[PDB]
Amino acid sequence: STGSATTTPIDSLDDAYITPVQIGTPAQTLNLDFDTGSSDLWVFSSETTASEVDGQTIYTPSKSTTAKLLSGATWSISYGDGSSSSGDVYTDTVSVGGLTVTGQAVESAKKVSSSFTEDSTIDGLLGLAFSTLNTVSPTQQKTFFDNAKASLDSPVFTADLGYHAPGTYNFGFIDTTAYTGSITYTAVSTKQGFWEWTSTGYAVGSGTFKSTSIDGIADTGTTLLYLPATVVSAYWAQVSGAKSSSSVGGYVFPCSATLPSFTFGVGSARIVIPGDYIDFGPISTGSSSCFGGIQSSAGIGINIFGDVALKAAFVVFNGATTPTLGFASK
Repeated sequence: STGSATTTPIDSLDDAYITPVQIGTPAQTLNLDFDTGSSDLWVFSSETTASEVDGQTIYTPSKSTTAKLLSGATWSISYGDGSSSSGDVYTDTVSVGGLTVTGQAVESAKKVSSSFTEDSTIDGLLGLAFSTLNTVSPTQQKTFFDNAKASLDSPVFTADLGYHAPGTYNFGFIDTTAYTGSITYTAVSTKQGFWEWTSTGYAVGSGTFKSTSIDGIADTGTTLLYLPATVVSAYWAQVSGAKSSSSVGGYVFPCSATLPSFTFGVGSARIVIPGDYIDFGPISTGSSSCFGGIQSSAGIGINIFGDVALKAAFVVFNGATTPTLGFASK
């Protein structure tokens, strides 16, 4: 089997991407944030605290003929940005882009933190990291991908995120028309439950490539590119007037600037992030200070190749017995 679904930016800044997901019978379509940095499929639901729902589409398991309470199971998750959610668990039929899994754990939110409530466009998350991170207790549950894997033509999914435009998540096949040149594959460590890999270095604008190992995670659920402070300082030093602002919470730059590109290494290959991808616009409406899309990972504890980096590439998440990551230009 295979599946193919379009993923769409939630706003003009590509803060996140939503992908329609069919849950239950008859289908209830929710727009989920596919997140390769976590491993829970959770949804706004008929059980969600009413005051914590503000425009989201909800899953109502009582209206699904295939829903079954997973008795005794609870979940609770906290994300790197400080947001969180928790609740109980049903199993139900879940389909993404024509690919159907029966018996998928669908985690129903009883509580969500304010950042979720305030984002009316995201109806939940679909985790695509390794199932060892799944938070369901006392019986850990598998991700949608893990459940689908054995039925897929090839044990892979791909992320092809657009810049200010829709893109695609494919399951079970590599669309050889969706990228240019070759795909370069690189080793993954699953020791922390993430798609963790080592970049071979970086360049700023037209500058020389610095060969240096940068361990980080491929994370579709994180907006920005978080790298070591040395790397990030070298980037922003090439933008006149750019500075790190403790008050704002990172590097800002004059909105009048033209941003240089940023290149990262994948083995001997190079992925170029255009400067425009690094612009996240005014810090507040009408401000001439703009927020940078490359930020320091210091105090996160991990480097994160988020959407800013991934949307510059066609990315293969290879879930074969020995997992790997592939990157191509597009």
